[PDB]
Amino acid sequence: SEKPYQCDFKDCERRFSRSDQLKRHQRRHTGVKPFQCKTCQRKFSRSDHLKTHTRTHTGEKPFSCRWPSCQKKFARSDELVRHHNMHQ
DNA sequence: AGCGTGGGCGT
DNA sequence: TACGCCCACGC
Ligand SMILES: [Zn+2]
Ligand SMILES: [Zn+2]
Ligand SMILES: [Zn+2]
Repeated sequence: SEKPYQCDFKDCERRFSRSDQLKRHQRRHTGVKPFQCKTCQRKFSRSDHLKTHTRTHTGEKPFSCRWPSCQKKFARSDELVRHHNMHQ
């Protein structure tokens, strides 16, 4: 695995396989937040994170617990992972 | 718990 | 370039 896209910001040595991945990373250095919620006007570094953020406004929870008799559901897959882990 | 926000990665 | 995921830490 070769990673030709290197970060040159001070004290950073991160490198990446893709240019969009590098550019995404560099936003953590610059504080740039190109993506704005049209509901609450909060701004975000990443479009995918804006997308899941917007679910906060609708209560959309596409990830349902599969445990018998459990009615819990979640906005994000990782919430469901943590929840299923908890059921054990 | 709910979700911000890095990491990774596919298409 | 765009769109979209899963992983998983931390508050
Ligand atoms: Zn960097
Ligand atoms: Zn919002
Ligand atoms: Zn459950």
